[PDB]
Amino acid sequence: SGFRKMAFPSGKVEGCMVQVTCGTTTLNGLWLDDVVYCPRHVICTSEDMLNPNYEDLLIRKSNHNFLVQAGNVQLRVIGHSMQNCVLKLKVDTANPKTPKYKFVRIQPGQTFSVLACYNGSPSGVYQCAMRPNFTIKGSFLNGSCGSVGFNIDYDCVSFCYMHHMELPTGVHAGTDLEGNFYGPFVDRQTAQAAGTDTTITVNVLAWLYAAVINGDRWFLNRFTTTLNDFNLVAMKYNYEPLTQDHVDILGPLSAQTGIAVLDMCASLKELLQNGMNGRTILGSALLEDEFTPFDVVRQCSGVT
Amino acid sequence: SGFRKMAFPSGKVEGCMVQVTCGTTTLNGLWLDDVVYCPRHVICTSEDMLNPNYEDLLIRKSNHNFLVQAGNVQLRVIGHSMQNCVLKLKVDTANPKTPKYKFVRIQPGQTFSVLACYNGSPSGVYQCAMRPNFTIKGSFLNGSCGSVGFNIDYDCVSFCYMHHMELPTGVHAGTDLEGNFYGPFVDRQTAQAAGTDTTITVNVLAWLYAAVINGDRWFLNRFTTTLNDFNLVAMKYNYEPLTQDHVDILGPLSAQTGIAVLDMCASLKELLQNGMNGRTILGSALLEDEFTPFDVVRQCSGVT
Ligand SMILES: Cc1ccncc1NC(=O)C[C@H]1C[C@@H]2C[C@@H]2C1
Ligand SMILES: Cc1ccncc1NC(=O)C[C@H]1C[C@@H]2C[C@@H]2C1
Repeated sequence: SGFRKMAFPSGKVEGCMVQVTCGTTTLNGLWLDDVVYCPRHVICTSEDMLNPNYEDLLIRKSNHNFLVQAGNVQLRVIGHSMQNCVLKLKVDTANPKTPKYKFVRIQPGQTFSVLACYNGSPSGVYQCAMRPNFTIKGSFLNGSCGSVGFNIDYDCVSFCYMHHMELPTGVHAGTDLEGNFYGPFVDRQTAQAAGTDTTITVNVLAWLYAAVINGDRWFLNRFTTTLNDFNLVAMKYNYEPLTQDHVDILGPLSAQTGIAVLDMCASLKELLQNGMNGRTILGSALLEDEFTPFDVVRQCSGVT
Repeated sequence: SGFRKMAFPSGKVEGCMVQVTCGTTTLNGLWLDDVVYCPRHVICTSEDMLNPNYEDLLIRKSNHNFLVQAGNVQLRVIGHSMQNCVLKLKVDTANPKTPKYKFVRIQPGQTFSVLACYNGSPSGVYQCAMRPNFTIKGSFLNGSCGSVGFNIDYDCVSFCYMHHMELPTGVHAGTDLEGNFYGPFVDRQTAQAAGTDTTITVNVLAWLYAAVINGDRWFLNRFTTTLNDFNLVAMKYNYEPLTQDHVDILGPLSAQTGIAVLDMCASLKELLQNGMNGRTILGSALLEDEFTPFDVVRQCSGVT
């Protein structure tokens, strides 16, 4: 009973957080095996950040300029390389707390947990979604760079995000663990505007299924619709187009509740056209889009 | 930038979760030092649960009837006692992962993180608040009993909640770590109705301060009010009465933003009387009450 914005247990990721200092800049690093991963902008000063040439800036840096601290102990840096927008610092010791892990580049609409850190130390954990404009609506202050986004499948941590930037609008930008930014963002102190933040339609539908499962049924109507009819409405309300792929992954939720996917789309259509009328769904007065169909199944079944 | 419903890092609590089985019932236990804490209803069968006499039921249980498993290894039970509604199972081994900890009984309106578990294993972490009717709006399925609520002050874990029940309305009831239930609930399969779930006024004000800090200012008005005037409005909208104590703890937020507490109360008053008019505050279309003034300060400053 009850449905909550739930994050993965953060322990496996806490054991990987370290503090990386280069010159006067301190941010977070992710220590897995004998490698520490961090944003390459750790090598920048405030003047460098305007238009930095990272290859040129990295020439003046040696292994001994990167100070890596795990807890209160210093790690010895025996190598350093730049991969896209991340620096990989080879240390002489494998992290004894290295969990089983993968590096995955997620698609927009996918959710993940963020372990927000400062000075290599965790401050908190929350659940995020890669927005369709490739930004994330996080909670990050100066010093949080290098904090990571992840998912967990039983014992394997899939790292998907590393925090790098705060856009002038207060939304966040970052890379996968190979250093490639999500979206068109560049690691530079230049105004970069975000594109349209559309609603993740499949996630809203998954959350309407979670609501039916947990007792909130007022929004269920006597109507049905078609993919094409629904999508005309979704385009009007800046909702992502729904595909047969999205319908397919909603199948187990559709089967559990006995509510066909297209019927739920018609409920969503009326919710878009008429609003909530001062009512709530799962304690929210708006349509929640940061639960994937997989998150709903996991939470509603108790996967550990 | 950005404000999120953030939970504490869960690692220190994950290292304490174990599985407790008694007869055919399996739930979660909290292993701290050489003691495992769990709900006493682990000794009940489905027939016992209607009107259980726990003292009588515990007479038929010996140390060897309580199966405690931490990971894949079995803990030896050398003692067992009942304290209010929790069982304390003395084991022969201190938990090597025991963090620094305290047991605290929280007041309504206070927030905490829940590490939801099944079979001694973590499934996820979310942020909760002890409602003014002493229930929590969690996300718990059968097998989640024994999951705990906690806060963290640097390295010390303050355990405040242990999950015991799901009321017939889908809201949750439980105890502090001394086994005393929050509210009037009893650990029995009897319909127990909850009282009025009032809104935590001080928390809503703290969240309006978080919104001003993060850029959402549309709700700021040209008005002020008094404690007595505000409270007449708060009573009408089932909001908890605001006291000078609540005003005092909002002081650092009032000082940071330069917005007097009574001015913010007048903004809240107009929000209650006029609604949001289809607008949002920190991505919410309703007034969020599960951030304490302390949570806002912590998040907005980056406390780790
Ligand atoms: C100030 C802050 C708050 C939260 N998250 C991140 C930041 N930092 C930045 O955005 C700095 C950017 C500019 C320079 C190339 C690097 C990234
Ligand atoms: C079924 C479920 C789901 C989520 N959280 C808890 C539960 N379990 C119960 O409520 C059983 C109660 C009755 C018996 C005396 C014990 C507590």
